[PDB]
Amino acid sequence: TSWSDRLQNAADMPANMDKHALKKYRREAYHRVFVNRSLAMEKIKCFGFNMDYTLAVYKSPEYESLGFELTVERLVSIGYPQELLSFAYDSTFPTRGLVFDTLYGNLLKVDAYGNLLVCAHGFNFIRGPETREQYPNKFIQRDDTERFYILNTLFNLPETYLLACLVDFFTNCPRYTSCETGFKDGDLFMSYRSMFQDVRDAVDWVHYKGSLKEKTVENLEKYVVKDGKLPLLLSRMKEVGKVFLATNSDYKYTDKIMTYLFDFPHGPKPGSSHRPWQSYFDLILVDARKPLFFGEGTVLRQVDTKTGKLKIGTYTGPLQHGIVYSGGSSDTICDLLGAKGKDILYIGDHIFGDILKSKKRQGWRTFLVIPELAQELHVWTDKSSLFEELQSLDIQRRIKKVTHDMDMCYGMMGSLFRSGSRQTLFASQVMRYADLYAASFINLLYYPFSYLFRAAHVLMPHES
Amino acid sequence: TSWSDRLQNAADMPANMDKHALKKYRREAYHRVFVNRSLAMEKIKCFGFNMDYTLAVYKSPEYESLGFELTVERLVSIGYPQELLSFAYDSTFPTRGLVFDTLYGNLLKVDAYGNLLVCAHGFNFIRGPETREQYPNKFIQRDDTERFYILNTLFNLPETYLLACLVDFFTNCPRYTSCETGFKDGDLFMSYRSMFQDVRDAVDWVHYKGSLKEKTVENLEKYVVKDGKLPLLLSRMKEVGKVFLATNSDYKYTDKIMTYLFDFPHGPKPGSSHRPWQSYFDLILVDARKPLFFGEGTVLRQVDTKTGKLKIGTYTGPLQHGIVYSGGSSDTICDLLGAKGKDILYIGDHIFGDILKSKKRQGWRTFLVIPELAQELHVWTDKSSLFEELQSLDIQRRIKKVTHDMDMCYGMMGSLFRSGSRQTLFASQVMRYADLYAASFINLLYYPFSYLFRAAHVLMPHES
Amino acid sequence: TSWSDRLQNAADMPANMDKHALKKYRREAYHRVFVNRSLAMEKIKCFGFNMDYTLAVYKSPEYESLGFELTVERLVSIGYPQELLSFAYDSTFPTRGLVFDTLYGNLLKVDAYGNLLVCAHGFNFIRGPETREQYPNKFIQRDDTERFYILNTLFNLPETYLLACLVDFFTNCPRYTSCETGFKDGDLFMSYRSMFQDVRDAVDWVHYKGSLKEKTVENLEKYVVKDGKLPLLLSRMKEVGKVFLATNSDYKYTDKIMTYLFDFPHGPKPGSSHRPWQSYFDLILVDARKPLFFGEGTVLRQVDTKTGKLKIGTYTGPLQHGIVYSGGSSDTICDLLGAKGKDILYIGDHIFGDILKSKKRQGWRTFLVIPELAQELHVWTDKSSLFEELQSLDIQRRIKKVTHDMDMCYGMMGSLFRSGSRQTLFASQVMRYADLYAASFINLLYYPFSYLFRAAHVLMPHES
Amino acid sequence: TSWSDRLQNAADMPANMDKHALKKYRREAYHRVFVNRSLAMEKIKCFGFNMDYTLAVYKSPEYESLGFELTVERLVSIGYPQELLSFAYDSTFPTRGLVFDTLYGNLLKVDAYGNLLVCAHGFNFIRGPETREQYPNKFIQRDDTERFYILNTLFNLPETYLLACLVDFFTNCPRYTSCETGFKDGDLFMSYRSMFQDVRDAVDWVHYKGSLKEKTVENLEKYVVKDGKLPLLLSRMKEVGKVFLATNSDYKYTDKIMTYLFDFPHGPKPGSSHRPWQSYFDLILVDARKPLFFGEGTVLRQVDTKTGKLKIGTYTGPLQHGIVYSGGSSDTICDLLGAKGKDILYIGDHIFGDILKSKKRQGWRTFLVIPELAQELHVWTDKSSLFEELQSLDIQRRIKKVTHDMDMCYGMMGSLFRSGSRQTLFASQVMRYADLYAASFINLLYYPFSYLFRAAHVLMPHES
Repeated sequence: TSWSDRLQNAADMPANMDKHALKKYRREAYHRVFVNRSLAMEKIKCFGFNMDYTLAVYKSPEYESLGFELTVERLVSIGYPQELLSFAYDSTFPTRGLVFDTLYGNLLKVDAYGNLLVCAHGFNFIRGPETREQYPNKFIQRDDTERFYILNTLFNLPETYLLACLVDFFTNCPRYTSCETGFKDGDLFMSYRSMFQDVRDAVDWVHYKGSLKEKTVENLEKYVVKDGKLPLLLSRMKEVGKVFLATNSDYKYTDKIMTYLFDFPHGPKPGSSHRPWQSYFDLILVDARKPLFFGEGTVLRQVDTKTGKLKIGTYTGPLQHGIVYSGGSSDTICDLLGAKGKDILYIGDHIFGDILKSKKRQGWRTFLVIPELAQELHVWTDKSSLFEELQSLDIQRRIKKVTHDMDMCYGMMGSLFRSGSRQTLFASQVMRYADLYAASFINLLYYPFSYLFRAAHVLMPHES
Repeated sequence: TSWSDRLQNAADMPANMDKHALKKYRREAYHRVFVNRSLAMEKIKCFGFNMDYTLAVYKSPEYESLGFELTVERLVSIGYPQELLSFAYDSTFPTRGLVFDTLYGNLLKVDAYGNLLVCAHGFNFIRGPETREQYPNKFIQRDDTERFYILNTLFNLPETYLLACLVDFFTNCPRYTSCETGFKDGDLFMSYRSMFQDVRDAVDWVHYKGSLKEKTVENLEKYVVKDGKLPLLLSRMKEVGKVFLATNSDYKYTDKIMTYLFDFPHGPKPGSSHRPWQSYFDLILVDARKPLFFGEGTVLRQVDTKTGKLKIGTYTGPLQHGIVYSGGSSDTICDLLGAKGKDILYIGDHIFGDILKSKKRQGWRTFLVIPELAQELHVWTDKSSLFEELQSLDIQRRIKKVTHDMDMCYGMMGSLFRSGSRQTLFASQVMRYADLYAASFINLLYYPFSYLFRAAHVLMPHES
Repeated sequence: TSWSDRLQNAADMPANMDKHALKKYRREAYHRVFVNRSLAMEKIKCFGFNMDYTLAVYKSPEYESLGFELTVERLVSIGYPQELLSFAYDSTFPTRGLVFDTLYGNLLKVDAYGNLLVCAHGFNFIRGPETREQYPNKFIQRDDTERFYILNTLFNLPETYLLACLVDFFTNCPRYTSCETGFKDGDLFMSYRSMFQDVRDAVDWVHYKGSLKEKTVENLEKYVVKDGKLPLLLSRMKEVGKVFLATNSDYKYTDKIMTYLFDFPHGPKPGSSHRPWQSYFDLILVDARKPLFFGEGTVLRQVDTKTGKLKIGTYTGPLQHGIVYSGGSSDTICDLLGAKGKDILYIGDHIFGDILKSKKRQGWRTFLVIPELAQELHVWTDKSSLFEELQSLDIQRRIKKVTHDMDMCYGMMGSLFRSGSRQTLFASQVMRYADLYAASFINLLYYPFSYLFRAAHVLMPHES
Repeated sequence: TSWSDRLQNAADMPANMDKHALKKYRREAYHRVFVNRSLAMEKIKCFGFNMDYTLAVYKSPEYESLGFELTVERLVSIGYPQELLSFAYDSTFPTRGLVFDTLYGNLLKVDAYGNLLVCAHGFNFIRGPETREQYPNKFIQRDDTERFYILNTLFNLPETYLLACLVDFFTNCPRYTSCETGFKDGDLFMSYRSMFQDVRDAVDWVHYKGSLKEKTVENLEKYVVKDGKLPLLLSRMKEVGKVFLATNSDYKYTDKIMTYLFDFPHGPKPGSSHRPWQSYFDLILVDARKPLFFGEGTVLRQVDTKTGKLKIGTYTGPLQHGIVYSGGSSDTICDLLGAKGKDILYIGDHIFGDILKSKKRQGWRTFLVIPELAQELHVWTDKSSLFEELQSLDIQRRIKKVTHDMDMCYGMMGSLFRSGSRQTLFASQVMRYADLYAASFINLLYYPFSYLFRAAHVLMPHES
């Protein structure tokens, strides 16, 4: 059962908007919105969205496997060995948020302070004492971005697994000699760093010059979750405020995806006339170039929605009905919608490019969609006995074993949010920058128009 | 009663090292070490120190007033008007950690997300609605370091007050015309930014070319707290590990200050022979240039301790008894003491340059000394009824009034750690980067050699 | 008669290697090598080449017109108006080396000191007094590379004309309003700068993602000059030294072009067996990335010449027979050929990326190929009476008229080397950085193996 | 006979302003203005000056020796060995414009292309073949400013000699071991680079915090050339245009120096009333911060000429009589004097900071003062037989000997302008960027108000 199976199962349900049903529905962990900082929904005047893995939730593991296959094909096309074609995407290996160390070719799971929680070289998991040879303080400086790449996004899940596949392959292939920082093949030396660069280049190519989008839009039922409650929630948001889209994708792809997301024989509710997806938005902006978008951005352009090309020139006019923007900056949104940052709830899936940056640079309110939570919540509740035992032991060898047993329930790289009793960097960033979070933003449907999301005030140790 | 009065009162007490007395002493809030993250003291192999406001605690408000007077004199010397000489340092106005906005000339108290908690233009406190003209989202981007300067250090306390004095003076002096971003005097325009730059320049000059150090070392009993328990604690640290000094100050000043700090007719305990301050340290390093020290640092030099000058050349030798280093980097300490970062407890007063940077760049364990806590703890316990009422009301106009009444007990700029129920940026940084903290590191004396400092594990909302 | 007609006419001639014929041939201006600094050919141990417009001389105006058409088609494809399709390349307008001012949309011909010699807005040539409104000192700061782009290369000739076409078109099209820095079309504003950026982007796209190379290699007799004396000269160079190729082009294109350049039924001389082009080179390097090549360069790779793809890994081996390199740096050449810079004569057509940079960064000896000189020499000798009259007048209105009459013989933008008696920036750079220069490097064939190219010593005014 | 003796000898002469005497006087090489590019004096509307070594010509070798002594004293004060005190400035060693190579500790004389003409390690002159070990191509990349420092200014003459003294001293002192890149003293290693940095720091300190200015202004007759014709020339310039001062020095020093330069019992001519130096200038600007001055500069300030301090604020007013400016940019001059660049003749001694930068960045006309030419002209004419023989030989061992014999007449580092028949970088920069040049700008006195300075037009080799 993948997290997208859970999402699609809930997506298939019709909305029962009886007040008592909603209040009961939201109490269930899977339909709940979780709260890091208090947020009064009545103060929100604009609801903003990205598209990928928020509105358009790509099905798992089908989409990751497609991106993996095309990335492998691209690497082989540029001269990587044929054996790469025998790889096959394995969703049980990668957890999101791992750090690839380009010096030693390791995938690392770290806490918020750069402490090592898991270390794998290829598919070999390196235990604590053996990591000290390469990591004498069991620690990395995360912000050394020349050395470390943090595989933060759901789009990074295939390349997370591919990196481990490649290290595994070159390590065990007799044509190559394993060295500390790469692989030697006679008069050729491939460092883990140049390997990583090829992989990054190939992933980028697949998404922006290859056939990934084309293969996606030709079989949208295979690749994209569809939920009839999406138009209902957006229509209700538009009754009490403004709704905008700000996506890094271009207009042609956005139009294809959004048209599918709204392709029902009805509008917001069953029995209502169907409405075009654009009608649900007060402002539509593509080619956003987040996170640069939240600083100086790029020049504001207008999409010719007939041809899908940009009109020539910087757009200097006002917000018009039916206009579609390209580029610009977050100030564009604020000026055109007459909003200040704390009036905006921005709903995204990119912990860095959507949530961290809109919070820190603009003071927007933030809703982080975490698709894997749809399944991790089930593992967390089903295996709570493991965690509680671990808590009790905390109050050594038994600790490591329960930690391992708990973690393996999530996959070979453990929970997105912890390893045993130790929280991941990703978990710490969710708590710090996401005001609200959930497996899907659809869970906002089950809360009244002026709900007060509440979180406990924080006290320092000397204040307790 | 200043915080240094509290510190000096505790400093005057002799150490009762009876186990039961210590356990009772540490229970009292004023002699306690507070814990943000668990720390097993038996794992610490090296204890590191800065000097200023950690070993050498400068008396308040005498030292701030001295630095204020010399800074004013420097500004007048370069052509600021004579009326500056009528200013007098007022310790009730500044709270540490305020942000000077060089665009509009305001001192701001903000939370961790850049939200405005207090705004003062000169000595005029600007209420919420009036701040929206300059701060439409009641928000600043803290990391716009061209515009905002965060007055983070105890050395910044005089210039915090001086900035408000200057804005107040120019605003109310008839020779000048107040403008949005500065003051006009006929054909001269002084922006708040250039004013701020002059003040910064003058503070730097006073500390490094003026008479501040000279005036300090000629009356050390007036300006520096002295505690006979300092040699005792350091001697006990040296019994179980290594002890090092890493200060930004130069050797001549360090020697004068440290000699005074150890100038008792005895050594670690009464009745013992006096020992030179250097004998308490396995490694002494001056001109550290933190925070650069925790990255590439500077070249390692050797101090000629006879002349107080640097020997010519990069020092390439080993750790020798009696050698004093200059410059280098944190890797110097680790290599020479054979330590890894998590073996080190570094004790400092600079939330950024000592604690944040040693944690994030090197994974050192951290102890933050917060001198003002020595008094803020008394206000917190004496006025707990105010905070509890505020907590109860949280569960509008009454809220603002109790908030104001609570805050004014700390000074015109409120507590270092909060305004009402809202935590400051400074408080959030203490919690995030200081593993331990206290009004003085001397409180470590009251804990056994292998104490386990404990903090509760953190859980995400969906895990609760 | 284009300069490539002249080159092809000389290329059709067989080589008469009788000593007396050669000495007579080289005396003629069209077959001469011109000398800025003395160079003893016997000291040259390596002869280096780029490919484009040196070995592969593209025919004019056919090649410029092809690149122009494809660039226009690309701009229309991205949304420029259909009227662009009515443009047609006009070789009489552009002279190489003009500066496009992106602020005011002008093409400028300047001297070495940034003084304006010619100014055209579209096809309107702006006389001296009218240029002072935009250029108060009749001067530009050439190195303000954010504002000025110097159209230095033969590849820039189509975009030189296209920029003037576009300014002309938008200026005279009623849908647009002309402004100081661009064109307004209702709520769209296209600055000359963003227009220029589109043009640059389109030129780059045409060369590296469009069909330019494909259209070139499918009709090489139309697009590329072919000379049976090329293998003869290279074979004679290899008898007395080493020969290398260092091109920015990739291997697949280089192989197609070079195979055509050597496709005769004979080798170096008529009657000799044909030899593959690679056999003429001691070292072959593609993807050179000049000018970066002459600093740190890029990592050295090996071309798999069977597949045309790069082998995986950095190449760490020695110079091997038949190996083809990719990337690297100029130090690669020096180390593998055992040469120092002054042992190398590097023959190129890029005044900046080939000649200036190899001279200034490495002290290579330099030979600049200037294809247009093949025709400009004819204009210079045929119209010498105009220049001599101008010289005599110099020793006002008559001066301007003779200047105009002289310049128009070269085209609407005058000689590459001067306007009247004033030398261009390009001329000054040739003299400063090109040790030798000629319309074709083939003119080296007509000089003996150890010729001493001589230039007069320079004296300062006070030394004369 | 130093060049300042020559200057002072001519300075002692009264001005004979009879037209025929002037025309005869200017024909003599020593009173001539030399011309690199034609300049019509009637087009000049503003005459601009720096002060140091233009208006205030410091006497040689007294001033160099003073700066040398104070720099040595500063180095000893910071811990360099006592033997430095036995050094004594020797004007026969340094020639201006040498390059210190901080990697290998050599002084190099180079041509415009970075080719080695002279190489000295300490006082050991390294012959051609031996330089190839460190300089395999007998070539340096001058613009590698991390490695090479070009000792361009007359202020650099003492540190040129001091660098050679230090390398010589450490090389021959038994306490130190000579290494390729520095000196080892047990556990200390001093690289030539850190040595160079100390020297630079000490020179800067001596000029801006030490006693150099103080010692200069207390004995101005010893240290500064004085010429009664200076007020005459400036007064005549003011009759036909505007006159401005733009100096890097501060106002207090400028006032002391300029007051001395004008301290005669008369004004422009004998018998006329004395006038204050300021009255000779339409615009006075100090703290210019050239070369930054010729780009964005610094904010414009006003000097309070009563106190010598800056008024507080940016000066926003107009040009007023008696106002003195500080900072600003070259656009300040142009706007306030209503001038364009080619209307300005700027007279300076800094080949880079005055002449190169005003030419390249602003298109100013330029006059370079070269004080040493006052003597080098005498050597050039007295030893012309040596140069002519060298010219004849050029048309091997005899060549080297005549080259050495010629060069030694100028000093151990040869002529500022050449070594034998090879021109220096400095000579090439004079020709390229100085429109006019002379040993003193006073030679402009001997030319009529609207003289046309003429230089021959330049022709390319193919145009001859």
